[PDB]
Amino acid sequence: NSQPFKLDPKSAHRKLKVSHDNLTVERDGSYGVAGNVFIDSGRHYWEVVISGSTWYAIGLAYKSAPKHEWIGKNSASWALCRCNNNWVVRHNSKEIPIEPAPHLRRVGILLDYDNGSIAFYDALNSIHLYTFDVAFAQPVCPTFTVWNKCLTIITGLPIPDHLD
Repeated sequence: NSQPFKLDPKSAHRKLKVSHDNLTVERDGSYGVAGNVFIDSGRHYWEVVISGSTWYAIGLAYKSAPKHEWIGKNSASWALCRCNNNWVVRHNSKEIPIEPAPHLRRVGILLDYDNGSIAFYDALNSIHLYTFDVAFAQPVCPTFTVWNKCLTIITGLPIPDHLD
């Protein structure tokens, strides 16, 4: 098992609604919420289910990233971003295009903190999307930004064999 965590409803933008169980975040502009964990070792896998949201960003941030600055427009933030029909990854304000299978519904995030990688997957189809190589300077927390509809996180997952 990798690090189990929930959304921290205290980290959540006033324009977001975090659910009772702290696993879904909905919109009622960097509308964001963090995982309630800082990771500074090991390998960790979690997924996000996307219920038809056309504007969102899923990723990781140093503590030094200010609240709701989590869409990869600084040096402390890495994010997979849907921008309507356009999917990019963003770190340090660099927008790097990716080409997912249409109707990307379930996204895998594999953080290898020790070896210094953030890998994004189409978890449903077992397609690698992009890997960030990082020499992590600080602990990182998962981050979720959503502009419409909702996201659901699944955490504490084994590192799957159905990916590579």
